[PDB]
Amino acid sequence: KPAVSVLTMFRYAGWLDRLYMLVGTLAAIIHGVALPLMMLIFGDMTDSFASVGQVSKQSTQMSEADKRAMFAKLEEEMTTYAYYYTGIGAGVLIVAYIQVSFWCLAAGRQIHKIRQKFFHAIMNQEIGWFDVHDVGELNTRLTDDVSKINEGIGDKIGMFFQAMATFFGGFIIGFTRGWKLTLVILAISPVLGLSAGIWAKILSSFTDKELHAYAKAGAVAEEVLAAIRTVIAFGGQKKELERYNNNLEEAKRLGIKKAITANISMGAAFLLIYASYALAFWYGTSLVISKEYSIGQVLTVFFSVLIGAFSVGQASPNIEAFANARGAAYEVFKIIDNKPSIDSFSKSGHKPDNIQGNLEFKNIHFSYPSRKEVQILKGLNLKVKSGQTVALVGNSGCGKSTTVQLMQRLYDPLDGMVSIDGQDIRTINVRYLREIIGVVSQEPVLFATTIAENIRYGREDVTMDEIEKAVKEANAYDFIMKLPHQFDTLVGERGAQLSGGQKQRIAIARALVRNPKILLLDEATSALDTESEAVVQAALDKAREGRTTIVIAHRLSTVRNADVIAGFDGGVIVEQGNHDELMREKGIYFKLVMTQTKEALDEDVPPASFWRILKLNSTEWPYFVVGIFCAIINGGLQPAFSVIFSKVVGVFTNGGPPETQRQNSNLFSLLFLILGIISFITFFLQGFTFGKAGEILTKRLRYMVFKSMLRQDVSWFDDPKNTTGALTTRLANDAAQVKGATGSRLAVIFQNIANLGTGIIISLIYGWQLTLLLLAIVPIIAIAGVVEMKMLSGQALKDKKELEGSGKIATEAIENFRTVVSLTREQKFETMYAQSLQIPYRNAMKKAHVFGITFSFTQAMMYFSYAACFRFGAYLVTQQLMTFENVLLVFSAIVFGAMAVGQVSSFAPDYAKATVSASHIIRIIEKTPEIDSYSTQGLKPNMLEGNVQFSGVVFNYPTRPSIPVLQGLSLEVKKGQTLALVGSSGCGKSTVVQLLERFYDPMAGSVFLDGKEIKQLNVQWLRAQLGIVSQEPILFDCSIAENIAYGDNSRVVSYEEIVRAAKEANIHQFIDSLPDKYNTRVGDKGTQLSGGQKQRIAIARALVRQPHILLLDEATSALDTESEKVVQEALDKAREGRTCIVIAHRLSTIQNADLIVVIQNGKVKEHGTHQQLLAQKGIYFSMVSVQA
Ligand SMILES: CC(C)[C@H]1NC(=O)c2c[se]c(n2)[C@@H](C(C)C)NC(=O)c2c[se]c(n2)[C@@H](C(C)C)NC(=O)c2c[se]c1n2
Repeated sequence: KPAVSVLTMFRYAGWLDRLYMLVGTLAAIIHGVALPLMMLIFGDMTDSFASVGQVSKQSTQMSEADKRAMFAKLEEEMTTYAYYYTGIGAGVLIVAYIQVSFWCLAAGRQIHKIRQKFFHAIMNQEIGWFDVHDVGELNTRLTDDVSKINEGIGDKIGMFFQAMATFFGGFIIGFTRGWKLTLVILAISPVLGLSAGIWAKILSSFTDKELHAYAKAGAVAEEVLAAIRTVIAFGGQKKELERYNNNLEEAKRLGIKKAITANISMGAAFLLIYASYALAFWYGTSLVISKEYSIGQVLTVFFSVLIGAFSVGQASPNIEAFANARGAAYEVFKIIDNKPSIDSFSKSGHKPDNIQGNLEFKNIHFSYPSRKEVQILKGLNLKVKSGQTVALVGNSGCGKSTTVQLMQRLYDPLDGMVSIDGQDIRTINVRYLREIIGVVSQEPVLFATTIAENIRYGREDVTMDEIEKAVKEANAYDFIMKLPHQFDTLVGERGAQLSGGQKQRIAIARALVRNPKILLLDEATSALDTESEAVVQAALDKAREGRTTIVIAHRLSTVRNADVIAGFDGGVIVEQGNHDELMREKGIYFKLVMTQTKEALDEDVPPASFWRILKLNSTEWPYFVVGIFCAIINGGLQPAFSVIFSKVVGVFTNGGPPETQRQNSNLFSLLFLILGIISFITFFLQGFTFGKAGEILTKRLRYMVFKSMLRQDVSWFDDPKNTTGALTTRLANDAAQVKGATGSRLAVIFQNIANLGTGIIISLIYGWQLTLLLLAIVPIIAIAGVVEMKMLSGQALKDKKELEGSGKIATEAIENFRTVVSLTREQKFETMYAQSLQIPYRNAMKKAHVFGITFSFTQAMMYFSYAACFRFGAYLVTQQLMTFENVLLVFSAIVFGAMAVGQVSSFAPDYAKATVSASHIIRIIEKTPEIDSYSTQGLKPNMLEGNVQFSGVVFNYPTRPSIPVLQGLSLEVKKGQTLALVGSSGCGKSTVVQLLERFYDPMAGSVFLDGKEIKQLNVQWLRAQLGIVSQEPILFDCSIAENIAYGDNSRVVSYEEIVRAAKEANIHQFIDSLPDKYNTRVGDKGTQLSGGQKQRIAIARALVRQPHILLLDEATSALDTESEKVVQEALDKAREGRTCIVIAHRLSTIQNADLIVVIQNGKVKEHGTHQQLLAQKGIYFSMVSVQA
């Protein structure tokens, strides 16, 4: 993974930028050391109560002389301590504000220049750059990687400096207040980073082991869902459900262990930090009895050091974000500092005023940049006279268009030069070159705007009248005037789709507006019907007037009208001259003449479900029974801590017998380690309870889910929201993550309710007014912590949604770069981009201010809470209300308990994502279809007749109830006789075949099989005797024997049936010939096969079940040569003794059908045999008159 040097990355910072960064950092530093200072002052705070405990404990000394020496003293000390606390907080809001605000600000101002110059840089690149690069990922880079470099030069490093300042502040205050104790805790430190480092490796080892564990089930997942039509059709749903399941109980069982080890990692962590508490206090409290360190000093150094330690942990992601931001900056700066071979942005060449129009190509050697290994043009020589129209032909290779591509100077020749007049094409400016060179591509292209605007892109300073005149010059003024909104009619990608002819003509106009003296036409008529081709070529011929025109077309019809015809054989131009010369010399030209004669949309729709998801995991009560109790223990573990902590310093603040200062000390210290042991117990237990639970739940769930998917109708997979990828992804992620809402959430809610629950009881007994103040302050800060992540993500989305206005412009400007570059106007697109950017950049100032005041609002009262609680608490302890130890206890319980619930909320997966990803699962499983293939109901007679009779039956697709497909068409087919379907196109060609297979339910009307209605029969048994062959047959990545045997399920197929079904489909010859026999895998993972052979296998497939009904629907549209003959020959011998329904567009193998049905609109307007309908001179006579 690459990265830019740090200095190079802030290259686009300036005066004010460097200023903002420096001031910001300076604020970050002082914000950082604020917390350790708060710790020192905390120690200096406890050291004062320590003196008022011991005196008032032992016996009695002075009743009237204590209120003056103690009560009046502590008020006088807390009146200054309050100033210290509140002071530091009041400063903190300011310094935090400057920090976040300024960093965010400067960052934004840099990014703004970065994205723009990135866009400009992409545009500056020549097409040779676009050839070797993927425009798809480049387009995404402009949004994702610039956003990625935005994060990591802003708030993140502000919080990095703050974090490091908290580190050094903590260690400095530590060493300044305490020498020994700091070295103690730091001596404990290297066993934590050694532990967090090995346990991270263990969890990451099984994590990458899961990816390629379940992938063996995802393979048979995507394979099924992709081939689903043939699956339901061949009813292999059972064998496929099983085949899927057999790869589940080997991939998540691997995950059980990982869940376990993860929990053990967390447990070990708590064990070791609790151990550090035990040891640290065991040393410090024994250090205060020898009256070396005070009690408050122990706290000062312990807190400051621990805080400075965790500061790095909270500095780690902030420096990681800076890191990978440099990695992104590498790609972007690369493009910006890159000046291409052709610029193409500033004039450096001449601008001829003649301007003539004489073309010349002298000794052109050129090969494409993508493949330097294959040379294209070798000594290309070709001159073109003024106004003379020259055509290119020969069917050599890309060379043709390459010449055209060389002409607008897209590429530059390897050897030789392309000269216009007496000057080379490189000795002239490139902008001006392409302004005087028009071009019409093989595929037209229009930008999402108005026709008028699409024209403007050819020339900006054109009046409406000029636009009109130009439109007329392209024979486009007719249909455009017919458009509803005239010239303001929308076009392009989204809105008002046009025909290829119209779209192309508009482009002819666009080019014509430039008034070029040279006109290039690369397959302009190509990919167009014979009717539009007339008008298009008509405009073109009138556009070749007064202009020097080179033209390449696949159709030699419009070629003979040129002045010079040039032929291409290999890399050189061999035959050149008039039409008659090339006809007379019988060249390549003559030979050709004779040879040619959804992510958001998904998550939005489901409502629900409040805690019903748990009912899914409910199948295993015990794991949860142990889990909940364990969770309550691990939860009550935290309140215990804050109690025992308050008891450590309590015995050194409330005095008492000095002889009992040690006896107590060592008790509590050791007890902490005890509190550690049980903490490693709970997590070891939890990882066996919930950990297993959600995993079993996962496996099981997927099974159910997958089964559910196979139950659905075919109408559900046609639904635009359910694709094989989205379904397999739904299966791979949301099915696993459901566990989040089951065990883990119970664990969290119980650890929380135990912690804050029991903890609030304790703090309520040890304090009335103080606890009531704390249960007031803490929730208020907690609400702020929510609002913090509300206005953060909230205005994070608002910024992106106003950034799509740019994203569109960029995207359109990139995917059609090769187009715009020929119309120049790249700078016009840049200007559009900036005009789109000017609005969210203006909202970056207010943005920074907002992040500022929000962050500072949260951060400010985080110290004011200390100030309030300790002031009020001091007010308590000083007066008759007791005591200090109780103040510290209440504080610790409620506050650090409240932080504890934060950590517990952060552990488990996100409940929101869990629930929404669960709802899809519960809806998918509980989804009852119209057509059920699992039902064990149905007739199943003894009659092997098979008569198909559609009566009435009007149908329309559920996906799109617009222009119904079947308007109640009717027909009938008897046994043996085969039907034929003829029409303009599909619908309802395929629809009928699909209805017999029962893929849909017609709104009104019925379809009868034999004497019974279809809906009365068994769904599966109906498809048990229905054979089906689509246009593009698919096989399974298993094997051939299984593929053939896949036709008939719920039975042992064996060698006999397969060889018998192979020999009659005429595929047996191809099997022994290619090593080895039947064991081969198809396809893509094994030996590839041509469509012919694969389809033959697909026939031998449908033939195994001995179907009395074959459904043939546009079987072979892509089969050529003598491969289509043997296929249909193999078909003909299996069409006897079976009812068949054939659909073809060939119209040459329908002449021998028994019945031929001409379906038009939504009904049958012609029926009978071939010659019968032929003598009818209806629509069948006009449809068969195109066979010449
Ligand atoms: C250190 C920071 C990560 C962070 N710790 C936690 O957010 C946390 C989440 Se569970 C937990 N801590 C447990 C647990 C670690 C045993 N410890 C306590 O409940 C506890 C009772 Se007294 C006390 N801490 C003192 C300390 C210094 C004795 N801590 C602080 O003044 C302090 C200010 Se921020 C912060 N700590």
